[PDB]
Amino acid sequence: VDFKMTKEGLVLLIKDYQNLEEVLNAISARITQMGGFFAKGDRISLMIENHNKHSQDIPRIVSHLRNLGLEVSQILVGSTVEGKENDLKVQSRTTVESTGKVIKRNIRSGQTVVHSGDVIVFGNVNKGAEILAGGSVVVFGKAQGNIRAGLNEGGQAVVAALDLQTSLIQIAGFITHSKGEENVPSIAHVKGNRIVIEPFDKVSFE
Amino acid sequence: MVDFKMTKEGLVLLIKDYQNLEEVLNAISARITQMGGFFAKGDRISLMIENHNKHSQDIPRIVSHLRNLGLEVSQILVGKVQSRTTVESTGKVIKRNIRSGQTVVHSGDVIVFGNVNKGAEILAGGSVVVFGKAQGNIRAGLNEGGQAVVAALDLQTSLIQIAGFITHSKGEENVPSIAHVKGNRIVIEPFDKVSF
Repeated sequence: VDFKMTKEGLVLLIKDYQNLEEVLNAISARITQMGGFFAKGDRISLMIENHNKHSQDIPRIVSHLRNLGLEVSQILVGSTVEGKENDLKVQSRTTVESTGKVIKRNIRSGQTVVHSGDVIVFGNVNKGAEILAGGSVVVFGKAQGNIRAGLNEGGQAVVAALDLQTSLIQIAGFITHSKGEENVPSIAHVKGNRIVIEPFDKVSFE
Repeated sequence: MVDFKMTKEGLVLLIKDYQNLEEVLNAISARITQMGGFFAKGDRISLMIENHNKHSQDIPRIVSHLRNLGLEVSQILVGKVQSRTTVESTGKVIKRNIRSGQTVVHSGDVIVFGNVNKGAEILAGGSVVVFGKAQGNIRAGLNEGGQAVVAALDLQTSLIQIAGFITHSKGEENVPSIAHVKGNRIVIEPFDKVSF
């Protein structure tokens, strides 16, 4: 873990790791070393080596950063140059919205909501939108686009909406493209050993 | 001001009237200390607050302070004992119905994938979402404040409190509604026309 000043602005670089607990503590130690340099709303870009192996840790790293006063503006996929780590090779990026546990608006196409806890959206999640939540996700409206929950909580997390028309729903290590009935509040949860979707009135967890 | 007592109801933490919660929590911490190793981490106790109607919105923090100290509140006694309710010791996400005489107490948001029956109550430091029919009494924002919200698939509650505000009005039958603080009162509007 280390901060790099680049052409992309300030970037928190996290090298391939095995213990998330150490990364977070490294981030904290790294921040503390600056002696209160960051301002109330400062934004940073985030880059994790071997991202694919750590994608489910995104919500907790982004939240840990928020709990420290830093807003993650984008997630960068790429790597650093050998003898000039302040120069980045960005093969991909994704914007992150600055939101909290409760979102009182629509999550538009292109936007990505992140949170290590349960996310509650009082509005709709459009087709090109996405949610990465460590916990459960409830959209009090129409849910389209992708919703990935249980990224750090586990298979007990759930995904519900007043109209579960998602292109994809992930819950821990399970995925599915199935959708709920037209205008029928439904809940996507891990039952048996797959993600089952059933109306709110006929749900049966465990 | 604060003392434990063994009764036929089992261990009961008695909280005598107070003007400052911070003082109370400080007293519970000190009392816990006095009891020596009398208590085990799992230990469950009943809670009774004197002028209860005046400290209602403090339950989440008292219950939380006791929990963080190793004591689990199993029921809240009113009054010897006028009324009572079983505290549904659970998690942020409830996957069952909140039955009559049962009370859910949480410091943050509460999400119920079930219903909140008539004699049921929910004390939430944050927002409340009931993915089903909500009938009991829902008290939200007890910690976070006025920006907290209360929502249900069928908002037919006897009472709804949000921070210092209250209201007895309900939402249209079988219409996902949201109660929030707008203007300076609690407003209830369907999901498709909410304006925060």
